[PDB]
Amino acid sequence: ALTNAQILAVIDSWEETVGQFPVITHHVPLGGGLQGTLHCYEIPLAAPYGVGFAKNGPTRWQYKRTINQVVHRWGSHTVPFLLEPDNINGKTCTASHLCHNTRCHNPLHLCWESLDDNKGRNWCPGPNGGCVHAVVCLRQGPLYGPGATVAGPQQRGSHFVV
Amino acid sequence: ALTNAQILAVIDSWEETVGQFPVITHHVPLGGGLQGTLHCYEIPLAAPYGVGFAKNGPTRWQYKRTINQVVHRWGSHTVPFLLEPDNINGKTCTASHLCHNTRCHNPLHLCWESLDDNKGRNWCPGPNGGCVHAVVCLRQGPLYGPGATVAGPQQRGSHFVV
DNA sequence: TTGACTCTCTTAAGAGAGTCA
DNA sequence: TTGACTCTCTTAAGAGAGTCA
Ligand code: NA
Ligand code: NA
Ligand SMILES: [Zn+2]
Ligand SMILES: [Zn+2]
Ligand SMILES: [Zn+2]
Ligand SMILES: [Zn+2]
Repeated sequence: ALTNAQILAVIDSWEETVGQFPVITHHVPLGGGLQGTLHCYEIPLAAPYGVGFAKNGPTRWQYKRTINQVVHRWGSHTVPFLLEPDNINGKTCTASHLCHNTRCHNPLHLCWESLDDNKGRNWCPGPNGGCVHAVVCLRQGPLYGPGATVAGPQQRGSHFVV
Repeated sequence: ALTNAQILAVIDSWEETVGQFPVITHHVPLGGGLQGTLHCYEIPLAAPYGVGFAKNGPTRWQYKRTINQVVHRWGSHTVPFLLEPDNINGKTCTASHLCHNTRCHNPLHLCWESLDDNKGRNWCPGPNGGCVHAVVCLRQGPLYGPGATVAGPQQRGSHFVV
């Protein structure tokens, strides 16, 4: 198995490569009607992506390194967290985009949490709109708002009470 | 079936049957430290479920009626909304449990909205904690809270900015 | 050892349809 | 006609692994 020193070297090589990804400035809602700026380090749309990187799905990538003749491969956003626990409360930890930008690999835009916690950030009001996440959101979730409900609760007769 | 009269008759028979489901009182967080009470009309755990109802998955059911000598069948929570548009902004409309209780078939606890709006209610602070849903939530979402994030955003070197 | 492709799987909110009796 | 089972699919946040040169 890899030593913790070998893992750190993988993280370091990953950071050096992602650091050369195009850095894109995005203006984003923070909640409370305020706007902020995030700087995303975006993997390219098509090959080549960068040393060690390959696309396994439309918006999925993996990072691969060969150490002492053994090929090791990780989800491309999981590498910052290789020295962290991989589960919590019986749930698998997942890479969670605080910037909600899947191509971004900026580790300052990622956290490591259950898939439920991950998903829920899509609807968060944001760091200036009432976010209660202990690891605070960087922006208002893209799906926050009143929604677009087509039909509300209703009955034709009188069989029901709320 | 095809005619509006036939659809109204389906809705009316569905309501009469669901109206005979056991009524279970559930005390629920509303947000803001307040508590409320909902009356869920719960489909039984095992057969028989009620006239027209059958279980197609651990927590999935369907409602079936014979009209024009043919069998018509729907997801068991979709029946209240058979006269509504079945899509919005090009997204499929789905039955959304405001009570977050899958066995409940109380139409006063259901709305009809995109799967994204549906999911997002799991994290809503609730009607007394800041819900902004235009069709208002009945309770705080079961997954609302600080989360259990294992690791936050971090870098080893100096390649990244937020 | 490396790049650029290929394939299927997980989760938890939701669906459609077939086989029998 | 009605009941009680069986199966796979959709979505959008996420994953693991094989083949070839
Ligand atoms: Na996410
Ligand atoms: Na729901
Ligand atoms: Zn980013
Ligand atoms: Zn948040
Ligand atoms: Zn209910
Ligand atoms: Zn709400």
